[PDB]
Amino acid sequence: DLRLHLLLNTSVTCNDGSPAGYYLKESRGSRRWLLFLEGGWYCFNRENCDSRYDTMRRLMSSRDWPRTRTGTGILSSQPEENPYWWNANMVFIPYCSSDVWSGASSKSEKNEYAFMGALIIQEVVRELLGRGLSGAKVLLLAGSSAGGTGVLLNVDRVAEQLEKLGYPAIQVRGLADSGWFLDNKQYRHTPTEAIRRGIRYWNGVVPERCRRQFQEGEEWNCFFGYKVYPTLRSPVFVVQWLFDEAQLTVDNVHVQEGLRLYIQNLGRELRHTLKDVPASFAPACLSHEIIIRSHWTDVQVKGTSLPRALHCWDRSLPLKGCPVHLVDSCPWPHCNPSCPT
Ligand SMILES: COc1ccc(CNC(=O)[C@@H]2CCCO2)cc1
Repeated sequence: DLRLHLLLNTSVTCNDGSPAGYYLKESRGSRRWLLFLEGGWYCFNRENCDSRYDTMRRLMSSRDWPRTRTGTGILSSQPEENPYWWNANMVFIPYCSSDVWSGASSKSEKNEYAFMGALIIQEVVRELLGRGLSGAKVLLLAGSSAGGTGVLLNVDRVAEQLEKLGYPAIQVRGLADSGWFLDNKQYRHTPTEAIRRGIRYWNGVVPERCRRQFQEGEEWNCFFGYKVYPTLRSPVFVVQWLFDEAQLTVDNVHVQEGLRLYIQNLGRELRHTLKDVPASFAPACLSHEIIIRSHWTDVQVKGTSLPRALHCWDRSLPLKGCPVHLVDSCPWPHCNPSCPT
């Protein structure tokens, strides 16, 4: 069980003004810290956010959160479930800002909702330092779906924050799961308009080198992995199914020659954007998310599991028998026999 702590700085809030927070399970014999960002889409205007508040309120408010949560997958403390980091200090950060972890805007008389995802990450890091993070050797910032995009937008800011506070020995790294999307043509028209409306609504913030490349009005580009990743300085491992279900939903895909070619070309383009990503894991499967799933140990690429590939990454920071770049070449979902059923 990880235990809930609401933030001590109560001006850092979920959408509705209630305090944000984190779940923690300490491991006093370990100098490794894992901070996981939850996902869950986003909202981009008043009417859209009001609908979310009616039926997805735990993603907008801490008022109903439970006092504990079970750690699963990479957050499990059991060696049989988590061969990678079972002895680490475990942190789960709930997503209650609906801004893909980018916002830095308070509620006020002109704003019905607060969007403070980027500040929530900073405040969690600051309060953990007094609970033992000051002694860390590695801080791994991990996240799934919207949280995986949030890793890409925030890992370098966390590195900078710890450096400016006087902790230069803590190595900050990122793990982005199912957060790597393509702004491609759809199979059928109903696109990027939602994320363009949202960044304005949230006052969203993107990494500094990427904002300087794309410049004003075009910062929405930095929410797409293949465009922001080359600008990052911290080490980042990318996990992405080649046929991701949230990608295909937005593409209006639910088999004739036209659809076959469409699907095969999506997998080829995805494989192409990962070619110069040295630490990555990308199986040829139709699925979404993996790292906090209990059976995340099961899938393999070229005979290597995801927990093994992450261990090889730790060692690298080429190794005989212990690879770190694992991308499937076969062109159709579930051409890899280890795909989840
Ligand atoms: C075809 O164009 C798209 C395909 C997939 C998505 C899904 N991803 C998101 O909506 C957010 C914003 C960007 C990163 O995550 C969005 C547009």
